Formats: sequence, structure tokens, C-alpha cells
Amino acid sequence: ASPFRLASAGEISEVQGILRTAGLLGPEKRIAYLGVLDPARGAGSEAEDRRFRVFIHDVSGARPQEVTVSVTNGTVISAVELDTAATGELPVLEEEFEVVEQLLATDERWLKALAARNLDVSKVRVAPLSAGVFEYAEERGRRILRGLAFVQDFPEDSAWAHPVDGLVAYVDVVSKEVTRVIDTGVFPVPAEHGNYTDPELTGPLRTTQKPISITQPEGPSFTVTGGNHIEWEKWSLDVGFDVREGVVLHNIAFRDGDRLRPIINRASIAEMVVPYGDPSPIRSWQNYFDTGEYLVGQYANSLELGCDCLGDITYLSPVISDAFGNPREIRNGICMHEEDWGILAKHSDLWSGINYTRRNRRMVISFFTTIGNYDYGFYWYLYLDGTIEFEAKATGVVFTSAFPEGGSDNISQLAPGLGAPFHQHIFSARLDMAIDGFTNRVEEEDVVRQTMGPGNERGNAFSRKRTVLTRESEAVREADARTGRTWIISNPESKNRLNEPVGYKLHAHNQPTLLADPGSSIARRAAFATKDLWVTRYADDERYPTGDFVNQHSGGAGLPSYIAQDRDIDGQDIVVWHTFGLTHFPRVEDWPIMPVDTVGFKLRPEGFFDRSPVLDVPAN
Amino acid sequence: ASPFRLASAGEISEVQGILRTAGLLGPEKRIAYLGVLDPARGAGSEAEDRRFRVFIHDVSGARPQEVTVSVTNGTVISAVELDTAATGELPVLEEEFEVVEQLLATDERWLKALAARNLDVSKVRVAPLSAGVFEYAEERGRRILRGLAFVQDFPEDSAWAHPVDGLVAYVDVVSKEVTRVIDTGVFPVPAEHGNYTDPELTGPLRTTQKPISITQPEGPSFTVTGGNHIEWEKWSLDVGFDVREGVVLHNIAFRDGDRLRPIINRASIAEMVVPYGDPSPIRSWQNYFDTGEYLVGQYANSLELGCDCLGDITYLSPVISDAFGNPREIRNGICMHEEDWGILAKHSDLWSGINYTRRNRRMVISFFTTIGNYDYGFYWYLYLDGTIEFEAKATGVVFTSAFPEGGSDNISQLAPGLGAPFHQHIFSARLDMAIDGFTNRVEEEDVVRQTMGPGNERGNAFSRKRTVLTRESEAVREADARTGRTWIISNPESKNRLNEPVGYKLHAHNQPTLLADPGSSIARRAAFATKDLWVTRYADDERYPTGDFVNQHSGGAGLPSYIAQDRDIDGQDIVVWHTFGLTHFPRVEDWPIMPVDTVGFKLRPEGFFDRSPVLDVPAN
Ligand SMILES: [Cu+2]
Ligand SMILES: [Cu+2]
Ligand code: NA
Ligand code: NA
Repeated sequence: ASPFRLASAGEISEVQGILRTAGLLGPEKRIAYLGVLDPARGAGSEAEDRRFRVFIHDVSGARPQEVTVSVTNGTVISAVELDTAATGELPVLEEEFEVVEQLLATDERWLKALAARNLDVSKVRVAPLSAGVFEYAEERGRRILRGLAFVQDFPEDSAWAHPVDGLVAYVDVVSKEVTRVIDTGVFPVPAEHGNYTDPELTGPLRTTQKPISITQPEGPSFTVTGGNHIEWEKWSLDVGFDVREGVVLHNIAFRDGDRLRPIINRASIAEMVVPYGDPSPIRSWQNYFDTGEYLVGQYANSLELGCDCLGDITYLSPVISDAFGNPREIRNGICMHEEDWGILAKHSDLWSGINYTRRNRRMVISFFTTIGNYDYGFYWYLYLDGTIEFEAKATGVVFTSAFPEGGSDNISQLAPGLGAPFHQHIFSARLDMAIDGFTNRVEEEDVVRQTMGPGNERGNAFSRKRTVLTRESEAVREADARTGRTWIISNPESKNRLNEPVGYKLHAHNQPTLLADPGSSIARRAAFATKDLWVTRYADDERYPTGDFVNQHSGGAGLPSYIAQDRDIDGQDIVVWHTFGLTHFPRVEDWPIMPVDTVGFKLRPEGFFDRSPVLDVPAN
Repeated sequence: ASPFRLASAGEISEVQGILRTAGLLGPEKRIAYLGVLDPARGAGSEAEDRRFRVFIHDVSGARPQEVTVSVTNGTVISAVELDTAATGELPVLEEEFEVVEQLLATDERWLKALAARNLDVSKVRVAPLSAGVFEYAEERGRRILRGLAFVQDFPEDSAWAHPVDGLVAYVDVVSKEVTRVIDTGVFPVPAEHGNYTDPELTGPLRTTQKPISITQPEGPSFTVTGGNHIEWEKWSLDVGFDVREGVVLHNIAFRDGDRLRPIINRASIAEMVVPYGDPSPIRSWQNYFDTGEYLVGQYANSLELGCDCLGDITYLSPVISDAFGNPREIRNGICMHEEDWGILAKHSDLWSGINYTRRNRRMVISFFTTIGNYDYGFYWYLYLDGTIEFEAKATGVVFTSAFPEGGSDNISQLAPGLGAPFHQHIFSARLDMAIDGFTNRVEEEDVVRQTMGPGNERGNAFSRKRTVLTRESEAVREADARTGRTWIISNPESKNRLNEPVGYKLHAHNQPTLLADPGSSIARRAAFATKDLWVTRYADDERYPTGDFVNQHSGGAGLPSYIAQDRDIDGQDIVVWHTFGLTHFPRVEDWPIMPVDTVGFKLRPEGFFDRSPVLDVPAN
């Protein structure tokens, strides 16, 4: 009954039929994106209308279309033709990946480059990568993929151990022609294998680990109703799934006594970009927008009990559309469980003689995606004390290159002749805030140092200051770890019992933001990644920090365009966009498969409650 | 057998007998500190010589002494008389804390102050706090405690809810004299109780939490031998305990194939300071050196199975001396256990068809201490992948004051009329490094941004730079989160298979350092806290960043005096001192008992290994 329920296989089947009957899904057509639309702002909206947004690609070269359909009523609501030279190309299709390697295998320049290196074309894998926008005027309005080559010595070999440096090709995947083959010179192909399941590399496996058994003899403490509505330890929320963003959290609220108090209306990772910092022309164009260009939800893993998710696990199995409109289930794609989290609060009081200890726990909602060589885990945590936390876990196989003789300022050496270019992994969290309702504002809080003198005779005082962000043009903020900078989202119309506005404080990790030169193509296309915090006024169509069509868009779409409207954000319906990322200088220990590294952020209550919200937790 | 074994009850009794026989421990003497000395540099040598360092107080006012004893040989090695007006007072004795409230209850100035506030002296608790060094000349060479008052309405009442503001007293605890009583005016005593076990405050306890059962059916994966030597998942170390520093880790090493490779010779929290930022004269002197002044190991809790430590727990019960030289056991004062830690590495490869997932684990060594209102947990973690991490957990009851009617720039309001002064909790980790042996160096690593132009035509390149710290005068460093600054400890004489020096990278949290004015008493006494990183050349007697005798000691000792020697630290036996801390602006949710907040640091291998060190972890 809930408007926020997961899409059904039946709903996707109905969408396919509606498109077919309307003549919009012929054999030349491919679905590049399909997702359910959130309800519009409407406090009391009772007329159920499930609407789906669809991007339709044409493999014969005709213009693509953006279509909105109503599954409840069985109608096409709107359909507009897209001019991709203006507004960007559609996301990359899974079936276009294979086309790159196939096309190059018959191209005479590619074959001659391989022949010079004595490489058998049947053993050469091509990574099909997004193109971006650079100097090639012939690419405007065409769907281009770029390919980099790796050698697979046998079918189970890790091709990432054998990059073929000095060689790159550009491919038009619609007209199926190879537009350029660039060969800058012969580099030795690294010869060591990177097969992390080969006993000759692992050695004998350890026999020293004894089992850790985590069970819940009475079952978990959370309930799941209506498919995806969660109730756990005073928290209430809906777990959504979108093929572009992955797991999305809706209607995060906390039951404070008798009232359900809203906190966040919608939480998602709305973009993630992986820019590479190697100036070689073989790779200097390389920037993955894993969310915007590839769609991270469509590559979600099926998660295995006891290996990926340990404990008493409740799974969700989201349904997405394939390229022809058929429903596809991602079995066990989302893990949900609770975890012990150590001590919550503890005090042994000499004067009262009371000894008090309580334990903490967290609710975990997670999924894992694989995009080529990289694998990313997305984890949302809810804690007993009101804290909300997100954590990204990065693993997989690092992207490789040759390691040049004489060294490099932009590439790490992992093995003899084997390099790994410097890169970043930068995420954008979109937090549609609803702190006790929709009238919210953001304050920037800095520590204030005070000088020794009158009123501070011993020179010990320090303080803090808060600055209200009142318009969008002043709501593009940078971190300052030295001054302990945080941001507070408050509701000026809802006060706690001390007559202070209720709030939540965002604690950032204060990692470096985008390092590229401000005049670069990537700085224009991923402008969100150049600043730590953005605040916008809510609008239905301002969904992604990079715009709707990221692939081969020339730049400026998304947050810079939104912010330019300079709207009032002082006690309004607002959206917080937080940039956070990992700067990765690969180390030898990252090879041949990388141990997890993590980055994230958290939000903590700041005068939201009238006292600690965990006084009613029992001892057990 | 091992020189690093925990002190035994017999050893402590033998120290007592040796001191008594030598005429050093008559009835007027008290042991203020007793601890075992680490072996001097030179592996073996002594065959067996257990030495103890003792600080001996005299309650008649005679000069105290520092004494070193050999328990093996039954001899006093050295005994020196201390001039405390020069080099500092001994740590506070537990029996001196009691003296303060008793003395004040008979002082006519204190009684008149309580009478002015209609308070019953029998219900007034006095927090006895370290005095520091300020403008009171009569305190030089005397042992002083300062007292702040709180009302306890009944024996089980939380007195922290009822501060008596405007009143402070200073007490000479040796001559038993109240030196000064300062009354700046009557403030209302906040009337609301803070009794977090009172059902009228907690409401009905939750019935929603289902059990989480963590068990190890085959027992734990680590072994304990010789009482305190641990072997776990290729790690090797000895767990020490010192009454001042608490848990100390010795001889941290990693078994890499057939070689035991040292990493850290000794790791400890060597000081921790809690400075308050309220400029009121009632509290502007308030600074706790919990390690140096109070001795945190002395106040270690007994940890209860299933509440404080959950899972298959192995306990250590360290032995300390009481004030008369009798052994006292802290039953179950150290918990050790291993914990599941999520995914270690994961990759699903399209080209090879191999799906690979491995799980991570960590070894946890922890203890908890209680000093008045505050409770601190100290956690050391060892991970499968070579990471070492420390985490401090702060909880307990926040220190309170009145909340002034006009508001305050330096105090938070927690409840009607009840304030909590701003403060910090700052730690100093002393890491006696031994990366593949004792020839080590520290490099500072910053990200380097590059300008678009020749050799970087697309403006995407970025790099890093490393700066070797060659002399102590240049090894006092600040964080810079914006440039991703880390520090690498390497061994220039031990190279990995790529012919690069092996190393470990220190990752800081980049939280603010000491905020007090640089001219203040606290800035001089806690100079270590003003900078994030210090490197010194190892010396036997350079143990604490604040020096040996912190109580009522002015500046002049500790890290600033050590680094003036300007010793060579480029490929030498070096010690890293890392400052990290929490800046606490108390929130309403911190009342009436504070949920845990955390801070820490971690060290990760950086080319220490020749490839990932966890390729031999099994699937399970
Ligand atoms: Cu990476
Ligand atoms: Cu605090
Ligand atoms: Na909002
Ligand atoms: Na050392």
C-alpha cells in the first residue's frame, strides 16, 4: 500500500507493455534507465499514482527519448526527444561493453599494434571505458567508448596483471566504427600473474582461524512490513532501490515518546567519480562516473550468507529492468542485520555507589556493486543514540599500467614493470533534510580561539561561532579541519525544552576534494567534487549533482546550475550535498587484490532530544 | 622467563621488603608510583634483572625520593632526594582525595559560604582536583588540591546534577590546612535530578531488544603464553600494564613467512590532558593530566563478562602496589578477544569468472578507567592486513556548572540552570618505532596539485611529495587535512622486493589541537598538545611528553626540552609522539550520562610487505 514500496516484477512488465503498445519499444530500442519516481511534495497525498521514468536508446541512430509512464493508469504521461549534443548522452548499456572488443579485433590498426607486441588477439581483453569530453570535435553528438587493453594468458587468468600500455582506441558504438587508434610506443607487458587463488601465490592456507559464530536465538529486533518498511529501536524508514543510485533511504524518522519525528526525507549516494591523475595521453581522459555513466545498482552483487553478510540476515531482492523491459531480480541484493557495537554508556560513581554499563548496537543496510576491476560496498548504519552514518568500502583490483623505466611522479610500482596510476574515489551524498519537518536551515560551526586578556586572564577560554547560510550563492562551503568545522541542520520553528532549535550535526572526514586543475574537463563535469558541502533549495527535478545525462556532457550541469538560482534556504525545504572521497596512491599491499579501505560521514543529534535518547535501554 | 612479563604479587612484596630493609619505607612513607622498568637497549645482556622504579612520598613533609630497585638481586640501585619546588610534585595519592571534603567541613569560611546558600554541609560532596601552577606563591613546594562542591540530595543521588557555582577552596593536603576559600557570589543550585537509573526519568525499559549471541565453539584463535605473550594471525606481542600509563604494548611484530619482523618496540598513551575553556575564576585553573597527575592504571575497572566485554573473552588481572607496598590485583582489568570485522577483500571478475570474498577480523586489547565523573576506554586493535589502530572511548558524566542567566560563550546548557563548560580531551601516543629493526626515519607526505600546461595538457595530473625529517629541531609537525598529510616511518636499510624502503603510514584524524592561548599556564605545561607530531631520538629517560613529575610543575620538562638536543633522527632509533583529541561542546544528549564518543589514529603498512599479506586467508 505504501507509495515507497520497491518496484514489482509486475510493475516493470506493465511498463514494458505500455511502451510497446505506444510504439516506443521497437526492436531498435533499448532501455538505458528505468526507475520509479518519488511522490511529489504533498502532505496528505492519498491518490496512489505509481510513475516510472524511462530513458530509451535507439541503436539505429535515431534520437533517444525520455518517457514518463503511469503504471496505475496504464498511460504514457510524457515523451520528449533528446538532443544529446546539448544535454548529454544516455548511460552506457551493458551490451555495448562487448562491442568494443569485437570491433577492435577486426580493425587493421589495432591488429598491427598487437602484432608488433607479439600478442594474440584472442587473448587481448579490452576494458570499455567512458569517453568524457575533450578535444575531438568529431565526437560531439556520438556515443563514444574508449578501450584499453589487457592480456589474459588463459581463461581464468587475471588480465589486470598484464596491461598493454602505449595503446588506446576510440569507438563509435552506434555506427560501429573505430575512430582512432593511438599507439605511443611499445611498453613491455608485465609478465607476473596476479591470480590470488593460485596456491603458488597464496602459499598454504592458514589453519589458525577458529570460527566466530554470531546468532540471534530469538530472531532480529527489527521488523519488515510492506516489503521494505523497517522498524528498529525507535527508528522508522523505507529501503528503496534504484538502478542508478542503488540503495536509497526514505522517510528516516525517530519515535520520540509518542511522536514520530522526521529527520531525513531521502538519503542517497547521488554520484561517484573516479578521476585518474596520470598525464599520459593513454589515460589522461580516464574518469569513471560510476553512478551517472554506468548505473551502480544494475551491477549489484548477489550477497552470500556467511561470507558477504554474517549473522541473522534479512535479505531484500530488488527488481530492475533489463535493456528490453523484462524484469530482472537481483537475488539477495541487499543485506539487513543488526550488530553489537560495544559500549554505549558507562559510569562507575564513587559517591552514589552505582555502577552502570549499557551496550550499543547498530542497524546495517548494505549492498555491493562491481564495475569492471573495482568493487564497492555501500553501508548505511543507524545507531541507538540517534547517530546516522554512511560508509563506503573500496576493494577489488587496482587499475594498472606499465611502470616506466626511470620512474613516475603519477604512478605507483606494484610489481616488476607493473604500475598503478594515482586516482581518487569521490562520492556525493544527497540528503533531502526534514529535521522535525521541512522548515530547515544550515549553520557552519567553527571553533573560536580567544586571546589572553581582560575576561580571559588565564588564557584558557575558547568558544565557537555559527554562521547561518541564507542563500544558495553563499552555501558552497569548504572543510576546515584545523578549526573543527562542522555543519548543523536545524529547524528554527521546532525548539527543544531549553527553547533552542532542534538540530543534527554533520561530521565530515575532511579528506581532500578534487585535485585536478580547475580549468580541466573533469573539474567542469564533476564540479560538485571541488567543494565539501553544497546546500540547495529542494526542487523535484534537481536529483543528481552532475545532472540527468552525465555521459559525454560538456560540463556545468547539476549543482553549479542549481546554485546559480540563488534561492532562499533560511528555514525552507532544503537539500544538503556532501562531497567526500579517498585519494589513492596505490601501495604494494593493494596488489594483487586490494584489502578494504573506507571513507564516509556521520550525523549526530545536536539538541534534537531533550536528554539522552537511550536512557530506556535495558541492562541485559 | 620473559623480561616483559607482568609484575607479580611476589615482585611487589619483594620491592616492599627491599625498601623496608634499606630504611626507605618506614611508617611515614607512601608509595606514589611503582612500576617495572623496561630492559635497556641490548638484547639479552641482563639474562634476568627485573628493576622497579618507585616514587616515595613522606607524609611528615620531608623531601620525597625516587628509588630504583633490583628485585632479582635484592638491592637498591639508586635513591635520590627530590626538590619538588623545582622538578614537580609526586602524583596525587588516593588517600589525599579523601582529605579534602573532611577538612573543608570544619573550616568556618567554607561553612559560612554553604550557610549563605542554605546548604547542609552533610550533603555537600567536594570533587578534589589537581591544582596546576598559577599566581599563588604560597603553593610553591606544597601539595595542593582544589575543591569544587556538588550537592547530593540522598546517598544514591547523582551529585553532578547539583553544582554549587561561585565557590572554590584550596587545600594543603600535607599540613591539612585550608589555604584559601573564594566565594564570587551565590548561584542557584540546579534542582533537577540526573539519576539515569530512576524509572521516573528512564520511563519503562525497552522490551524490543533481542539477544545477539557471539560465541567461539572451538575457542579463540589467539594463544597466551608466559602470562602475557600473545600470538594471533601472524602477529606477536607482549601486553604490559603500568600503573601510570595503563596498558602498554611491547614487541609488536609480524611473522612474514619464516621471519619475525618487528614493527613497534613499545606503544602507549603516555599522557592525556583535559583542559577546560570556561574563563570563570571558579574553573579557569581546571586541567586534568589524567595519566601524569592521577595515574590512569590505578583506577582501572574490573570488566564484567557479557556487559563490558562480549564474546569469548580472555582476561588479564594486573597487579599494582597500594600506597604501603602491598600488592593489589585488578581482577579482570584487561579484556582480550577477537572480533569479526566485515569484508576483507572482494572481487567478482567478468573476464576470469572467479568470484572471491574474504572476511576480516581484529584482535582487541582494552581496559577502562574511571577518574571522578569521567570514564575512558582504551582500545588497541590489530587487523589481519597489518593495520594497527588505537581508539579512545569517552563516556561518563560531563562536568557541570551553573548556567548563567544571561547565557554564556564558554558553557553549554543541559537542563534548566545547569551548564557544562567547554573542554578538550587530548591524548599523546608514544610509539617507540622498530620498523624491521631500529634504523628508522620519518617522512612527511603531502599531496601535490599540478597546474595545467606542458606535460599536463588536460590538467588531470596530481602527485605527492615526501620530506625526510633529519633532525629533532625540524621534527615538530602540524596536520594539514587539506593536503592529505600523513607521515611515513620507514627503514632505509630494509628494502622490499621492488628495492623500496619498507614503511608504515600514520593516518591521523586531524582534530583540533590545544586551543588555549600560547601564553597560558596550560600551554606551557602541555606543550606536547600544541602540535600533532613530534619525533625524538630514543633515550632511556625520555618517557613522558610532560616529564616525570607533572603535578604542580611549571614548564621546563618534557618534549620541548628533549628536542632542543637536536639529535640526528635520519635512520636512527626514534620515537614518534602523536597528539590527538576531542573538542567537546556538550550537547543536551550528553545529559545525564554521556553516550560514547571516540577518537584515535591508525598505522597501515606502506610497502612493508611484498604483496598483500592476506592472500593466505581461507574462505570459511
Ligand atoms: Cu583506488
Ligand atoms: Cu568531554
Ligand atoms: Na528538505
Ligand atoms: Na625506536
